[PDB]
Amino acid sequence: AAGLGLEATEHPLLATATELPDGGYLFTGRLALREHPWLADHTIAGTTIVPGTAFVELALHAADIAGCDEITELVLHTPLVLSTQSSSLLQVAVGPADPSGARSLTIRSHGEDVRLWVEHADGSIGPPPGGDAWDTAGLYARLADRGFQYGETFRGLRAAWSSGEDIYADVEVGAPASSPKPEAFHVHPALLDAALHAALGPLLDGEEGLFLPFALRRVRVHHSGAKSLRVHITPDGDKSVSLSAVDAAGNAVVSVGSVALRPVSSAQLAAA
Amino acid sequence: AAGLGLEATEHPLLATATELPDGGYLFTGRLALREHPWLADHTIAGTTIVPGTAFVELALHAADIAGCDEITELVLHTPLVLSTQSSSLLQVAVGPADPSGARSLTIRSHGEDVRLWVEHADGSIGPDAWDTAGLYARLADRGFQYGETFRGLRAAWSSGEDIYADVEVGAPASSPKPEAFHVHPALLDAALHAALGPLLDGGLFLPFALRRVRVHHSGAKSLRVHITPDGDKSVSLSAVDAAGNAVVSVGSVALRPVSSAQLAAAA
Repeated sequence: AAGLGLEATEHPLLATATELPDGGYLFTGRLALREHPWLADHTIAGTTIVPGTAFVELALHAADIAGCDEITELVLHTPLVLSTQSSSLLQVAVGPADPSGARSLTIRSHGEDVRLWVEHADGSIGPPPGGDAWDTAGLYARLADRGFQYGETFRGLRAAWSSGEDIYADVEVGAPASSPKPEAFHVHPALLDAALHAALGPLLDGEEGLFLPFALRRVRVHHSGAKSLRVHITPDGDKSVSLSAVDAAGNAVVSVGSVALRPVSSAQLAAA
Repeated sequence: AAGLGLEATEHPLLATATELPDGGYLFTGRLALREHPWLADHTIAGTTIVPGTAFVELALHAADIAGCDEITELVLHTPLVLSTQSSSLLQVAVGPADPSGARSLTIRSHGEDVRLWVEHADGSIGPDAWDTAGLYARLADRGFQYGETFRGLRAAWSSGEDIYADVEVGAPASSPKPEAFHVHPALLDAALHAALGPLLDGGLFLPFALRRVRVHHSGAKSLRVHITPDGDKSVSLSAVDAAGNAVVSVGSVALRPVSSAQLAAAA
């Protein structure tokens, strides 16, 4: 990294971080399924793709290095498809600060011997009683039948109850010995994704096909490295939920103003 | 480079090139005297510093990658001091294009385990026979300690206010080949050694500002150079290669005094 004229960063998905003269930042890394076999456990209708929560994690790292408290808003566009035969240059770009302190943010990649960048995300950064217990293995079976083919690392929903319109979930990182440890991330993408698996129950209930995250608002992490979470999920309008989470000692870890889901065609994914 | 998530570039002083989402570019490289011993031959008053013409070269590479014909203006500020015990992260940043196609350019560095960037240059890009060994001896006595790679002025004549110079890269096997550069910094710098002659008769003088640098063919191995005055301590120049093809021209080069104390401060 120094050998190429750049400053290193410590993160499981990014190798470099540099502040540019205009006050913006660039982060870069190599993304290959062979170096990150845990990502193989996030497969949707036959296609292995970087989860939305991983793009969230990347933005959290940028937020942290640039001094911002919040991902204000993030929207996902074209997916990033991983396979064992391929590998991608991955980049996060952050603009300079507004007078209010807000910065644009973008995440993009391209195949190792391909020229054209593909934009996967953009957005901005700146300033339990009497509830019916769920059969979570049963939830994962039904999700699998719809195309959510979560391998061991992404089957992190251990337990769940609902009361009224709300859901409470215990999540943990599935198959620990098979990812980088959750202590190495702002929030392990499998942990945060497993927190959404519960929400998929009611949200898919009388629905045809697949629904994935496409937009998040007000993501604020208060402590990095949580290994597990107790999660309060509440509805937020149609196909949206919000959530709030403490760790096993009750310290507040992360909150999400809003996560919006949308229908995706499996054929679009096979194409990407 | 690919291993860190970046696109490589082929250049002797830069390892990477990336286009940023805003249409700007970033180039990076590591700069260590131990990997580039030819740069030890550019020493001024005891302090080894990257020559002005190397900053010009860096801009030329940026210009080329970004589709600009010309360095419109370039100004040097703090020098970049090299030593055998040190190494610098080097960075060239280019802004997005104007409607006219003009882009800002900045060059900066910082020591490998130091936090603060130092800006070395900024600007914009867009659309009678002489005894030369005698010249070098006098220049050495004043503090211009050019080693072999930078003693590239082979011959020179003046007529009227104008100067004509044959330059080559000194000690070729000890720098990267001139083919690998837009214009080998030693070649271009030797072209200025001649202009130091008349100037230093009326301390130490280095380039501080350049205007309208356009290269017409990259990779020249030697040059015949026409130098003309352009106001006081400024010259302009024009250069063809050994076959008479036009290689490079410079609207203006301004020189300024530098004190060994300023150099110690930069170190």
